[PDB]
Amino acid sequence: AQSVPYGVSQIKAPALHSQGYTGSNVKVAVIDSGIDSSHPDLKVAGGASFVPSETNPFQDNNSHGTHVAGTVAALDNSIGVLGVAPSASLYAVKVLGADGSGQYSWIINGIEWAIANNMDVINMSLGGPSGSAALKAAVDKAVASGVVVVAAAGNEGTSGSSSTVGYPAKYPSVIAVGAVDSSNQRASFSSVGPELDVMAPGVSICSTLPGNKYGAYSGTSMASPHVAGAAALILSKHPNWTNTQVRSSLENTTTYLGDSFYYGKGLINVQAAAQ
Ligand SMILES: [Ca+2]
Ligand SMILES: [Ca+2]
Repeated sequence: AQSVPYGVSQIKAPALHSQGYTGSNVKVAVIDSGIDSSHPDLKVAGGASFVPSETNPFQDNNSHGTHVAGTVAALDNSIGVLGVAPSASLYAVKVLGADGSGQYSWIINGIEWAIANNMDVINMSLGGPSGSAALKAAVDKAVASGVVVVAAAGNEGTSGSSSTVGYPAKYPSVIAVGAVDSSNQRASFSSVGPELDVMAPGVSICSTLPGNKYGAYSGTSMASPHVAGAAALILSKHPNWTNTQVRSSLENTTTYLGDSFYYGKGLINVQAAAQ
């Protein structure tokens, strides 16, 4: 029996699935710790690894990558869970090792690979407190080339009156995603700031884990894939839409929750976004 995680229903993806919009032929790159391609509920189309000591991108020694992937595209079948865009062409771009960290050059190299291989959407459930001219250059190049770039806002919470949104989420070209729970309330760990763009479910998110398992995790990392998948559904319905049109639609059809410093434009509604 297959279970639909609350987050998928909360952003109204199932509505599009029933109309036949499930993200087919849309290439999504999960820049992360790799994806367990042997998972029964996932179908990885390709990828690459830029982690010198972990050359197989289809082997996830952390579990973060596979979990994020499950939210983006777990298969619509009779087992496990259901992704936001279950027909999406999932790519494993391994830039984080078994411990969950990665050097910025590995991350950047992964972004470059994604651009060169024409990914339609890039998901980055990662980030740090500092940026680099090289980091900004890679994400800005992606967008100029028509790629939709989504990134977790961070899990720094509030801090006086200043932004805690991390990089690359902080760059204007990158969509920054914070997390809310099932009640649409902001998760205390969610980063805040004028850079926040939109919110998506990010608490107790059930998804795939390596070794044919399932578990729930909480983090803006779990929030991000919901919007990456959202963009993919919009593109399956509107293949001619550019990345800036896909973003404006997601940003302009949100359910307003409080102040934008904390909730950005609000929770995404993929049904309304897809028009
Ligand atoms: Ca499934
Ligand atoms: Ca941004």
